Amino acid sequence: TIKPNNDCRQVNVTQLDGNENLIRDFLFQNFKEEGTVVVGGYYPTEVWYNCSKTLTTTAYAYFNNIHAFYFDMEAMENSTGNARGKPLLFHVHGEPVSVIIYISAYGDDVQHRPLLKHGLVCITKTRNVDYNSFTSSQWNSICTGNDRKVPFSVIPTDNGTKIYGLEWNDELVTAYISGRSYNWNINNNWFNNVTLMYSRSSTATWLHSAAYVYQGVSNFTYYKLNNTNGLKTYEFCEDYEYCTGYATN
Ligand SMILES: *[C@@H]1O[C@H](CO[C@@H]2O[C@@H](C)[C@@H](O)[C@@H](O)[C@@H]2O)[C@@H](O[C@@H]2O[C@H](CO)[C@@H](O)[C@H](O)[C@H]2NC(C)=O)[C@H](O)[C@H]1NC(C)=O
Ligand SMILES: *[C@@H]1O[C@H](CO)[C@@H](O[C@@H]2O[C@H](CO)[C@@H](O)[C@H](O)[C@H]2NC(C)=O)[C@H](O)[C@H]1NC(C)=O
Ligand SMILES: *[C@@H]1O[C@H](CO)[C@@H](O[C@@H]2O[C@H](CO)[C@@H](O)[C@H](O)[C@H]2NC(C)=O)[C@H](O)[C@H]1NC(C)=O
Ligand SMILES: *[C@@H]1O[C@H](CO)[C@@H](O[C@@H]2O[C@H](CO)[C@@H](O)[C@H](O)[C@H]2NC(C)=O)[C@H](O)[C@H]1NC(C)=O
Ligand SMILES: *[C@@H]1O[C@H](CO)[C@@H](O)[C@H](O)[C@H]1NC(C)=O
Ligand SMILES: *[C@@H]1O[C@H](CO)[C@@H](O)[C@H](O)[C@H]1NC(C)=O
Ligand SMILES: *[C@@H]1O[C@H](CO)[C@@H](O)[C@H](O)[C@H]1NC(C)=O
Repeated sequence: TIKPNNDCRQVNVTQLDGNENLIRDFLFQNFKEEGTVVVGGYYPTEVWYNCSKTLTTTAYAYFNNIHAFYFDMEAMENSTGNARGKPLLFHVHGEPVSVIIYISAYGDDVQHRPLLKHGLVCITKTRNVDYNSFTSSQWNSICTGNDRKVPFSVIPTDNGTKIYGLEWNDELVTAYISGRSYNWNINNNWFNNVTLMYSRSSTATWLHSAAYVYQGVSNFTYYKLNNTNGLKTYEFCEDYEYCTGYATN
């Protein structure tokens, strides 16, 4: 879904440290009973992207025509206490309202940042956003003015074993964090693309590293979920005309 670039590579997300059950626990969020069902939606696939760059130059990645965006992180150091995070910024476009999601770095050292709340949501109406000023200034002056600022705490205790994500339609926005989903009723004209900043220089809130893998989802996917005697398994469905009736009946 990305515009082609030389700094982005493909990885198998489940074949990583701590991601043994990253996607299974996401698919089994709603089907908590025993038996077999079929679930359909903009669910993540096996192959994700890991964009990185050796040099310390601000880089970008562009995702075109996507209806969902998911990412996963590594385990934060000293997760039981003063956890030190890793940075990541991405912007979901739209009119008249767009959303900037920023995960700052470091721990209980960033000035005027609430303790153990590494995540920031900036709901904005401004058209052109300067990312250098956003990721190079102090936290108190990052998202100010007439924009809406919502700090939030990513979970350091999960050790990066939970998937983070976002999905948007013309009438609802769903945010998946920890093992929960939160809804937002808003009428905005989404452009269905995301601009991701994955590499920059070290600054007041940014730390040069690569600890995230991301994926944009554009297609509808159907999974067969089978829960037998506590053993939970999922499989891809190929027959589209058969799984649309299996998920509805
Ligand atoms: C790992 O973090 C712990 C806990 O951090 C403390 O509690 C957090 C919730 C937050 O308020 C932090 O700012 C706190 O520091 C650290 O334990 C502290 O260690 C210092 C060492 O000088 C000690 O003075 C404090 O009393 C300790 N606090 C507690 C609550 O026990 C610990 O040092 C960190 N480990 C490493 C290796 O950095
Ligand atoms: C995301 O998609 C939007 C779709 O609106 C793109 O913005 C439009 O780009 C076209 C290019 O021909 C312009 O004609 C429109 O005026 C733009 N609309 C705006 C700016 O509201 C946007 O460029 C895309 N962003 C990407 C690919 O990063
Ligand atoms: C994405 O791929 C990059 C490749 O650059 C990985 O970077 C490696 O990170 C480790 C741990 O810090 C370093 O020791 C290696 O030297 C890096 N590899 C290089 C520079 O080629 C990065 O870990 C990957 N991101 C993940 C798996 O989340
Ligand atoms: C869900 O998984 C279970 C295994 O836990 C499958 O159970 C099999 O059922 C067949 C048909 O009765 C038996 O012959 C096999 O011995 C069972 N397998 C095991 C390992 O016990 C069950 O079929 C699966 N459901 C679907 C729809 O594939
Ligand atoms: C994922 O694993 C499969 C099976 O081994 C392999 O063919 C594929 O290349 C892997 N994808 C990667 C390494 O991006
Ligand atoms: C995360 O790891 C820590 C030790 O590093 C452990 O105490 C904690 O239970 C782990 N959390 C999960 C969800 O596995
Ligand atoms: C997504 O669906 C399109 C048709 O809309 C198809 O051509 C394409 O192969 C699909 N991509 C993936 C990754 O499944």
